Amino acid sequence: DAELKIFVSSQHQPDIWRKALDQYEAKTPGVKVVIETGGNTSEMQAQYLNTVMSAKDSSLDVLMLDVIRPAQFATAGWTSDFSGKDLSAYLPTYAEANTVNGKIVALPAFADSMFLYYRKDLLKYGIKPPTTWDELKEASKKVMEGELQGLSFQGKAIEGAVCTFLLPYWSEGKSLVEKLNFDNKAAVDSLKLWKSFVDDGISKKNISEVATDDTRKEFQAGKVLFAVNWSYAWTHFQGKSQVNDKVGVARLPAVGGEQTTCLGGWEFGVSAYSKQQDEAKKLVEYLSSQDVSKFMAINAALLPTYAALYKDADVTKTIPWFADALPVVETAKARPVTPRYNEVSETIRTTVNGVLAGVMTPEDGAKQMESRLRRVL
Repeated sequence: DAELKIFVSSQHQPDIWRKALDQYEAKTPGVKVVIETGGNTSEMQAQYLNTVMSAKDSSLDVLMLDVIRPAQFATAGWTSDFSGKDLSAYLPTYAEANTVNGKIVALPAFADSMFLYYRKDLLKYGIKPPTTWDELKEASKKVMEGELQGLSFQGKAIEGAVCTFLLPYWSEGKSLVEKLNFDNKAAVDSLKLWKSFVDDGISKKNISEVATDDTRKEFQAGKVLFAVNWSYAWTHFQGKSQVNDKVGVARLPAVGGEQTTCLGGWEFGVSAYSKQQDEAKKLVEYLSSQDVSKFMAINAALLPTYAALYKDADVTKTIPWFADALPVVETAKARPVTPRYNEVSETIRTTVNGVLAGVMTPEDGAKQMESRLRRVL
């Protein structure tokens, strides 16, 4: 007999998770689940977990958490581990994303990744989707000379700029955190690459001002040939928008390197202060099961955490473009898994934005980034 309280904020479709929870209660007699959205305002919801975990409040059982937080929350004492848990059935970088001190400390809820959205219509010039940044530059040169921004990416000092820095870093096969493993040449080459788009006229002069939804709105307005963005953008582009039926979805370019993207989306954890550990873990196992991932794809348009569901006929009938998402999500890489992710993110995004704004050079940016990451790690 358990009453389980689960934290799902108002921006994560708690209304659709509620339908999955109703199916769980109908076959799990004696378990009631109640959704806590975190308070009446957006700010209250964003401060909810810090409030009840700092108080060691034992009433919360299950929590949705960002894929960047597993290590921070486990190290803070906020989350329980799932002893002996196998994450091999999920998309491949979930095991790495959720293993902290050799323990599984969260389970996947729904996936996300960056995609290279592109104007399929303009590629008119006989160009196949670019597989390298040099191909993307050549492609942008051909389309722009023929006809409009070549490439929109996030240069504001936000989490998206960390993801931006890491795409060329990962493409060279480098991992920034394994403990800090800083490759100066790869870090300088990443910063120079993003700045080269501005210098070569492929990206606008003020890309340092571009947040995730600025890319989305500008591509949607027909002003962008190539756009880096996440899964939520597609429905905007195909909605009531000036790019209906002119949007392709591809893997992000490589630098002789590898085509990579970022592992995004959200996960579930169990509160370390829950008095109902076993029942809370069983609920998380259900919410992270393939049949629930499938339900959430069909009913909330959330990208599944199992590769097989991108080929499932019921999913692709409901959301055809998920077939085109699969080859991109299979290239995902995990952002640094560290309890000091906040400081690692702040240092990287500050450096990326400062180089793109023209406030510092790539070389001094790598210098500043290595110095600050060494203090944190």
